[PDB]
Amino acid sequence: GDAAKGEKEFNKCKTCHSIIAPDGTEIVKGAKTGPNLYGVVGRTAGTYPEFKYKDSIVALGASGFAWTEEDIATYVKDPGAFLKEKLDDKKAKTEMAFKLAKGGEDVAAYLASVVK
Ligand code: HEM
Repeated sequence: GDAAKGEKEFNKCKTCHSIIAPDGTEIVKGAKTGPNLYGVVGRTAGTYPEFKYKDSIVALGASGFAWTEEDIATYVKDPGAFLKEKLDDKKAKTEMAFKLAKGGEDVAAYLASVVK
């Protein structure tokens, strides 16, 4: 997708998320009520240290799942529907209460390029 446009679309994510490199460099200074999204491409779902996730997203990483750009793009359009489908569980719940109407792919490409 497009990284430069996804950078501008991350203005919907920064209200709960930041993007902080391991030495502390703040690539995006945002909030702290969602987890750090630096290196989230390729990382096991629900394992970022010192963050209390809801149980479904943890069970999703406990089965082997690591995020990809394409899964980020779909999850961000409707996080609770994503979780219900992958876990095959109607009761799957999510704490991320925000659905991105368009721009999933671009934000996803922007998150992969930020470590690079
Ligand atoms: C399009 C913008 C956003 C993107 C790209 C995004 C991306 C993500 C991703 C990729 C995860 C899973 C992280 C992991 O497994 O470590 C996540 C989790 C989460 N996000 Fe977002 N997020 C966005 C907007 C938001 C907003 C606006 C909020 C708050 C209103 C939010 C709150 C959270 C929370 C609380 C979690 C943990 C989910 C859980 O425990 O169920 N996110 N987000």
